[PDB]
Amino acid sequence: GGGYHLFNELAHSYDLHTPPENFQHDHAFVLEEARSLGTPCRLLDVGCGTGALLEKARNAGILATGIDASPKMVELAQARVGQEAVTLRRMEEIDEEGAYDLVVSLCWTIHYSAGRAGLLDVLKRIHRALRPGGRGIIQIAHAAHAPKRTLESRIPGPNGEPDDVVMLFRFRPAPTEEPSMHAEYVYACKSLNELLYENHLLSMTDAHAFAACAREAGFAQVTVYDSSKRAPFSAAPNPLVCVEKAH
Ligand SMILES: Nc1ncnc2c1ncn2[C@@H]1O[C@H](CSCC[C@H](N)C(=O)O)[C@@H](O)[C@H]1O
Repeated sequence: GGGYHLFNELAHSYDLHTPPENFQHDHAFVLEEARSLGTPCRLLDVGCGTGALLEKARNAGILATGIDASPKMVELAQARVGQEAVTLRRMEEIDEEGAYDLVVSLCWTIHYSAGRAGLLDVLKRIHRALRPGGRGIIQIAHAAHAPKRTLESRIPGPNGEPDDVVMLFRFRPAPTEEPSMHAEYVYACKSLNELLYENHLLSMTDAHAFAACAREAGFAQVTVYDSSKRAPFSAAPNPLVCVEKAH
């Protein structure tokens, strides 16, 4: 999961190519949910990347900690929020028992689980890691709503060279038994003579299939929002799944 080059050599570049509004709205949603859980709030960010959300959460008074399977992400996150709040650790290793009030997994981290069996294992570990009444926020990929185009992002190079850096990206459902998606990334920095291609296999990229899996993992309540706006799921390619553990 954390071994893909996108999250290692290109970890900092991953951040630069993520639209700012995407970060601001989803992070605000998380902080809103933390408030609705009371004070203090113990939060685990599963796949925290460079730790932007952990910073916002900790600045808001949340007892936020994170895990990521990428060594380069952990290093970047620890530089932002210190060493004790971030751990190199796979979501498949989660073994806490009731330690958190809110578990968050944004930006499709959960689909790096190995198939449905892997997803169910991780969701059950997340379920066990939450207190009774605790909640989870999982951002998923609904592959059937993926853009039907190869997308492109251009940004200036290390010394301001215009369009020196390009990413092309393609998301398509795979013809598999279980709903899954091939997420293809191409990275190029022309001035530095860098060219990377990489094909991420993402498992259970279907909002209805994911919700049913969340139920099977033990969550009493499961809600799918179209976005941080909290509208009902309709056409979003990256809806938000909110789950609650029974009392
Ligand atoms: N099995 C796994 N366990 C923990 N983290 C994983 C993982 N597989 C992939 N990841 C991590 O999940 C991230 C997916 S992209 C991260 C962006 C996301 N918006 C965020 O919260 O930061 C990467 O940092 C990658 O290293």
